[PDB]
Amino acid sequence: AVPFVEDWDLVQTLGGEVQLAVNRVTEEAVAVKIVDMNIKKEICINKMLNHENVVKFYGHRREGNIQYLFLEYCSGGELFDRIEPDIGMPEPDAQRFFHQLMAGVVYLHGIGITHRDIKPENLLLDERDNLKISDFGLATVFRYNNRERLLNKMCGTLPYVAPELLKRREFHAEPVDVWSCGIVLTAMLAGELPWDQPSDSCQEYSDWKEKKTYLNPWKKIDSAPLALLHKILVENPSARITIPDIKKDRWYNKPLKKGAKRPRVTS
Ligand SMILES: N#Cc1cnc(NC(=O)Nc2cc(-c3ccccc3)[nH]n2)cn1
Repeated sequence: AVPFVEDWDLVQTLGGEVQLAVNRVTEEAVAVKIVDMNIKKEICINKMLNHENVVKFYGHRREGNIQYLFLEYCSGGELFDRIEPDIGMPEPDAQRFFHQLMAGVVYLHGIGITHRDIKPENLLLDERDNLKISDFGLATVFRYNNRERLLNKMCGTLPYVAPELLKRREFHAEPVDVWSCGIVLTAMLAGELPWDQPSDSCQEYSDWKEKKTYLNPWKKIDSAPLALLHKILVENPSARITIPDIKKDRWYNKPLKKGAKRPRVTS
């Protein structure tokens, strides 16, 4: 209808490659994922998605052997850059980001999708610091026609992967995403990852199973969120807390965080 409304200028590299695109007419900002030929499954999964804590998918264009993915631009950047090394962030900010992460994950599991690579690099923030789950490149459908299929593929990032992925041939999808959410929560509250990987050979992982919480990173975390981490970072995935029970947790429901300060005057 309106000329040049389909034209986007690529103005900067955000993170294949991810570039910030600005509309020539409306000045609307979107993120364009350029993939030089996993991607067929990524587009298919992105077409199913519609939630306030999941990166929006606007559409895709194919120019020969190159795939263009038009995705939500999040001006707040990555959650990763809000974590101060060896410190973390204020507990009320981490609680709010954790609430929004749980809302995103509940939505994905509800439509039978597992992300499989939850980590602060894949959690983006909008202009109002709302968390958005990003990159469905490793995501897969674990429930179809109300039938659950057990996973067996090695996917993810070692410091965030659940121990069953390294020890068992097959495993349920949902406890794997719950575990990575617990590692994200640890990182937000301590500014450090507890272990290189969740194996008996890793001293830090053995110390946690022996409840040595007087050591780092656990010593930096208050007893209320630490009690929640004791229920998430459980080696047996069948005994691990589920998201309905995380929503009933005492720290999860603890009042800590004030709303965004809103302009006010006196007298
Ligand atoms: N896969 C994927 C993906 C990657 N990025 C997306 N959106 C986005 O806005 N990414 C982004 C934005 C920034 C950024 C960096 C510094 C300052 C402000 C924003 N980094 N990365 C959307 N989907």
